[PDB]
Amino acid sequence: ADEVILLDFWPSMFGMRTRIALEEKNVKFDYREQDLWNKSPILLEMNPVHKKIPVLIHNGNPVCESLIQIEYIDEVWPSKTPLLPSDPYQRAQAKFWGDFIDKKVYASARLIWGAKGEEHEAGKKEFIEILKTLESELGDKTYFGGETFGYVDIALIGFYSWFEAYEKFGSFSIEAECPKLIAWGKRCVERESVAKSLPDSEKIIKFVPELRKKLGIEI
Amino acid sequence: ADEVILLDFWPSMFGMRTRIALEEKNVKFDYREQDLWNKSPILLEMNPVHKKIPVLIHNGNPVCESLIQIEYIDEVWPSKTPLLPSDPYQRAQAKFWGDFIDKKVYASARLIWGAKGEEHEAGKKEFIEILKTLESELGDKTYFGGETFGYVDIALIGFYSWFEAYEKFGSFSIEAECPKLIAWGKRCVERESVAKSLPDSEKIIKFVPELRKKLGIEI
Ligand SMILES: N[C@@H](CCC(=O)N[C@@H](CSSC[C@H](NC(=O)CC[C@H](N)C(=O)O)C(=O)NCC(=O)O)C(=O)NCC(=O)O)C(=O)O
Ligand SMILES: N[C@@H](CCC(=O)N[C@@H](CSSC[C@H](NC(=O)CC[C@H](N)C(=O)O)C(=O)NCC(=O)O)C(=O)NCC(=O)O)C(=O)O
Repeated sequence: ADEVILLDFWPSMFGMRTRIALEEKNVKFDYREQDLWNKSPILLEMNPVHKKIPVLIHNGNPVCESLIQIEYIDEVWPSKTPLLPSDPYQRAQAKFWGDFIDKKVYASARLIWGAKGEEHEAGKKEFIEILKTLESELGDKTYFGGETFGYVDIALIGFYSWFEAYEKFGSFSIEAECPKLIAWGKRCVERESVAKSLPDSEKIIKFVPELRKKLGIEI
Repeated sequence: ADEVILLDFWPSMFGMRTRIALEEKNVKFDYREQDLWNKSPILLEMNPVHKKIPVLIHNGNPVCESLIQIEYIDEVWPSKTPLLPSDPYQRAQAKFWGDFIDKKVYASARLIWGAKGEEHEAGKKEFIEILKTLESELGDKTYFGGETFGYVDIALIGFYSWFEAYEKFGSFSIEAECPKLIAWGKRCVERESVAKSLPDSEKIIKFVPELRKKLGIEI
């Protein structure tokens, strides 16, 4: 009777964030796969402004934007170990890195599998620099959240599911460039929340050609 | 001791947010005008990732990104009413609208004063549609924050200082399109925090031609 619905699209690293946050809080939810090429009434009713997934619907009330949903989850299901720190400065730094990930990672990553030529190579270069900036922030910590798996980890880890695809389509190795970020990603995939929520990496690889066709990309 | 330094640029609607938040809290701060064409060592040290103003420096600790700074300010210093609601759902709605403003308003507004031709006319049209969306959200409420002036009001009000400029350089009338949004803006500029923080609309108009030259825009 506390009802939680998640409107989502399986390979979305953004939706993965809200799957993971929910699993971390042990919240039971109803996952509803959406067709973004034939948008459903419920998606169009719940996110009228942007018409995007994920949408988290809690007792009929929609919360849009994946990072906003992580924070809402953290506040509504509070725990001994919070996803966001209570210290205001440390909270602001977590928000900063979430904002950074939203601004930077996807746009460069998309040029790896979804473009060709000069644009593609410039996208690969920028994507690696962005990862190195994140790897420098992580430093020698277990998680971006320090000893605890937190907001920034959740913000980034959905992208990890696509790393095999980025390596394949960009003919390069992320482990060679960012070994510590790889070690971090392996650690996070050992968590139940993450292992449950991320699709298989090969499934993503298999889907890229179909996805390219659906997005009008000819490669 | 408590030291609050704000690295800023006078006509920035992003920096205006942080000025207004600090004034709502009655905080004593040191405002430090920055030359974005000859960036200072402090700006570069305090915002190494983006190298952008505003930067809020609290006892030597920097906080980057204007909306993040409003939230930090709200958590750190007391006021009669908070800038963000304590209800998680309302808080998430406020975040939603702040994110919407950051994603949409500037990119269209920039085409009004900073472009010519088809691009300019399309920018004016999109800017109007964005304002109408915002005006529908506001509805018949006194503030976006309902009865209390808050986060969303602060997120948008800096752009109000530029409306006379947008109408002049776009040869159009926002009041004709969005009268309730104009009423809102007039109401907010009566708040002492806002009146102290916004430049004179005329000072902005007088600056546009210089600003165009500095940005390499020929009009
Ligand atoms: N900030 C929101 C972002 C949520 C979001 O983007 N949701 C979309 C699906 S997540 S898969 C990544 C996405 N891809 C698409 O949107 C595919 C279709 C789109 N037409 C495209 O060409 O990319 C993406 O990030 N794309 C790039 C871009 O946005 O510039 C979604 O629901 N899309 C529906 C749509 O019609 O676009 C959050 O964090 O929640
Ligand atoms: N999200 C941050 C945004 C803070 C930010 O953009 N700060 C810049 C000053 S605010 S004035 C509007 C700004 N204009 C510029 O950046 C001028 C120079 C720029 N090179 C340009 O041509 O636009 C803006 O919004 N520009 C549009 C854009 O950035 O896409 C700032 O410090 N700029 C420094 C710079 O070198 O760019 C927040 O909310 O705080």
